Amino acid sequence: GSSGSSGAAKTTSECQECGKIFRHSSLLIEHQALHAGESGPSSG
Ligand SMILES: [Zn+2]
Repeated sequence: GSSGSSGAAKTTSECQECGKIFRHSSLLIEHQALHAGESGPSSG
């Protein structure tokens, strides 16, 4: 549960929607697409 929300002590392309770290943005770009559909938990 929201464990280690940092990665490897360095700015990475981690999905803030779920929390999946991706080497290069690209990887995350294709991953995010999967999300496109459901409604995210509006936090504010
Ligand atoms: Zn995601």
